[PDB]
Amino acid sequence: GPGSLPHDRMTSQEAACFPDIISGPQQTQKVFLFIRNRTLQLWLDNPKIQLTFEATLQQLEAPYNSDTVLVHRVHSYLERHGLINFGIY
Repeated sequence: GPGSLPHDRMTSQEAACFPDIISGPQQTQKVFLFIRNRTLQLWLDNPKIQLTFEATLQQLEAPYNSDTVLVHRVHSYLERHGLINFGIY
């Protein structure tokens, strides 16, 4: 339901892949959440073509585009778990 993937809280599936983030300072949790939310919004605005890591990074404003390792992790997590890029190859 509405609680499953809220904009303002990390989930347990995310916790398994980001234990360092969910355990850590709140402001870095907010960075994670912004990246996740924007990546999903980019995908769902155009779910008929592949959303790549590079395209995501180019569409994130500063300062979110600065931590390229974190953006890559979020994008990889979302794609590997099927939340982006289903059916578009």
